[PDB]
Amino acid sequence: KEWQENKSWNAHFTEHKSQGVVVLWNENKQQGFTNNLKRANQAFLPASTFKIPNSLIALDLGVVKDEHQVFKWDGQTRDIATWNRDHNLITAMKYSVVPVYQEFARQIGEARMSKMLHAFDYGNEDISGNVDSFWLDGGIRISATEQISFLRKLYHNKLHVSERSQRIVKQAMLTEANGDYIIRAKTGYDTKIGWWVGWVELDDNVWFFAMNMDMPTSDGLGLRQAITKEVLKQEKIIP
Amino acid sequence: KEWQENKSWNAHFTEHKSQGVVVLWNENKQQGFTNNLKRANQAFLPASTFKIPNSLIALDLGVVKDEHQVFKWDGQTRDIATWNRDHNLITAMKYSVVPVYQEFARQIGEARMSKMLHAFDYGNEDISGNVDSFWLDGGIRISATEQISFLRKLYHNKLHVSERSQRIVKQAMLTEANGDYIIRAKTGYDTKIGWWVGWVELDDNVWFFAMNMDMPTSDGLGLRQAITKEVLKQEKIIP
Ligand SMILES: *C(=O)N1C[C@H](NOS(=O)(=O)O)CC[C@H]1C(=O)NOCCN
Ligand SMILES: *C(=O)N1C[C@H](NOS(=O)(=O)O)CC[C@H]1C(=O)NOCCN
Ligand SMILES: [Cl-]
Ligand SMILES: [Cl-]
Ligand SMILES: [Cl-]
Repeated sequence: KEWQENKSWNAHFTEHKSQGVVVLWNENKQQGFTNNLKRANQAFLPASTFKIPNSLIALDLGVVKDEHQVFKWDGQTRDIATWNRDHNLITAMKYSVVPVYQEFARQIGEARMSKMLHAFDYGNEDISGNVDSFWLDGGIRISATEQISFLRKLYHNKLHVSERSQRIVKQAMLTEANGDYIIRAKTGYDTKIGWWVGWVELDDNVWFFAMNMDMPTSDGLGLRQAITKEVLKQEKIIP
Repeated sequence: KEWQENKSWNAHFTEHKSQGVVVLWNENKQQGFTNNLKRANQAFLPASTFKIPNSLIALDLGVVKDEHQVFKWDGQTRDIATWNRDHNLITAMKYSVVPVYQEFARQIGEARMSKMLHAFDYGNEDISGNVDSFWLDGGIRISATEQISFLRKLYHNKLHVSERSQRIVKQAMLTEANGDYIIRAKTGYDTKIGWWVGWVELDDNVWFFAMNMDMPTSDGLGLRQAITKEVLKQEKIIP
């Protein structure tokens, strides 16, 4: 009753010839829902979804002074045009500019990064690999339910960082807002798995979500949000 | 070249046999634009846009502890259905719930309300009339350009309240968010005059805006955003 399985959601993966898990948390009702209880606990590389805790650490250690501080383009031309320009934290999260956050990581350092993830209870708290790439190709792993447990602490300012830090990152996670709802979320792609994790704010409740799916090619990345919104629409969380 | 008149925007008021003013401020270029220099500097009752400074003062004085504190419906049935329910700061601003804010004002009190509005350099800084209604039927007045100045201070956290108070109110002002822009803004109506004030966040710039227009009946209230958005589209600030 605290966790329920709804296999009817699998049709949202089936219709797109894909496979994955959607995990929802109803905060008011303290209830979880997923299409696959097993895969909901499978831990994967966080990839770009690691920008949430990475932002928190860089803000709270003073590696990032605020959301307007500019991090200049390094002049290296990269495959994603939006990366080859100056960014602040907000645009850095919106375009998921990895090189910005790799520099963040180097400045944090191994010891403090590892110490902070333990304080966050984040995933398997393993940073083996390059200090500036372990969340792309090192030891760190996190499941969808783990993502939800981390996002809920952030929502309630219960992470061991300043309230200011936590508010700035939730500001930067802002994806969508209209008269019906607000989504604060972050996507990720590790070359094999696609992530979308965040929450949907409503007038009188909040719905946490975390999804991942098999992503053999970059062409289907749009599906991360499509399949999630189909689920939220089936559950009358969004119109 | 600080302020410039663009009378073409009058076509957007003319198109709806209406009259009023749009004022824009290009933050990067420190340059302002309006269709009506005279009306840009004319002072009106702020009405519900006063929820912005009221929220700031309520938070900073501790009348409001955070954005989730609930203010229960007093049971008085009022003409706007969304008012007859419990609200927190986010929903009270979203639904422009005056009784919530009149209670704020009553708890703030005349002496502190006056001192804070003076600290904010807000309008004519005159709170003559009922402490819980002076912004609707009292002696307080503010111009569109004065609105811009106030909002620019809030954006830059330069008001004489805490950084946290300013951040919470900008969160409460969140009106729209998509991949192209964010609008944080507040509407208002005093039964003769309609207001829309706020700003449009872009990747690399912010456009402040304050508009008002003659509002003989409530039926044209959506023109506040419609006419503003026509201007922003014309200036290519939004698609
Ligand atoms: C993080 O997951 N990133 C950065 C960027 N984010 O795109 S998103 O999936 O829309 O958030 C692109 C994908 C990924 C990478 O850094 N890419 O390197 C390996 C994954 N393709
Ligand atoms: C403030 O301007 N208000 C409160 C409420 N907000 O609607 S909005 O204009 O869409 O922000 C209704 C309109 C207005 C009134 O209070 N209306 O009566 C005027 C005297 N209170
Ligand atoms: Cl990253
Ligand atoms: Cl926000
Ligand atoms: Cl009000």
